[PDB]
Order: sequence, then structure tokens, then C-alpha cells
Amino acid sequence: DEAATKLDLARAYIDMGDSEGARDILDEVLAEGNDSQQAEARELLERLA
Amino acid sequence: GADEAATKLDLARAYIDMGDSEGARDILDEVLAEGNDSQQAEARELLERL
Amino acid sequence: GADEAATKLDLARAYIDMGDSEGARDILDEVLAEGNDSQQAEARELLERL
Repeated sequence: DEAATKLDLARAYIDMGDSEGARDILDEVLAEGNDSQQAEARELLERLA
Repeated sequence: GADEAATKLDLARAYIDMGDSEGARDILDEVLAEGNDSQQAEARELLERL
Repeated sequence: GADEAATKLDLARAYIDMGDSEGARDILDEVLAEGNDSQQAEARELLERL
């Protein structure tokens, strides 16, 4: 699943302090993921905000 | 196809973030084969910076 | 040290979700050598699941 992969990649960016990169990837999840994946993405986005 | 290239572009840039140019290189090669015109152009730019 | 291992652990999870177990194993091999006890433990758990 591409959305689930991007969620992990977003977490990897967050590890490296690349917040802008993580943000853009989490936006891809919003577009690609199912409802629960969108939820997870928004959770991480808020944590950045 | 293009949705796989989007994933691989994210992966490759993660490798650049880490400083692994060689790792990025192998993946960017797959973006060149999989991605749309826009994604191929991004891959080419990144490859030239490596 | 533990920051790079944490990043690699998430990258490994990404490879697994891509169905790329071979790539995940190569990355996890690095976590085993680089990570703290907790990170190593997670790498082992991921490897045994794969």
C-alpha cells in the first residue's frame, strides 16, 4: 500500500527533522489513503503544526 | 505506476536527507522508468545534484 | 547514532509496506550495528516477522 508506505516515510522525515518534507508526504497520504490513513496523516500533521 | 514513482521520489529524497547518494541513485533510476513527465524531470534534477 | 538508527527503522518499515523485504533486511542490518538496545530489539522483531 502506497499510503501506508508514505506514512512510514513521513515518520522517517520527522526523525531527521525534515518537517517540510514530512508535511508534503503527509499531504500525499491525505490524497491517497483510506479514511483511517487520512486520520493518521492528520494526527501527524497536527503534531508538526 | 506514477503513484509508485511518487513513493520512490519520497524514498530517494529521504536517502538524500541521510546523505546516501548511492542509495538515492538506484531508486531515482526506477523513477525514470516509472514516473510521469513531471516526476522524471524531478528525478533528472536530483540525479544531477548527486 | 540512535537518531540515524531511528530513521533507518522507519525506512525499513517503509520497505516492508512496499513489499520489498530484501531492501528492508539490508537496512535492518545497519540498525543492528548502529542502534541502542531498544532499536536493536525492534530490528530483530521486524526481521523475525519477515
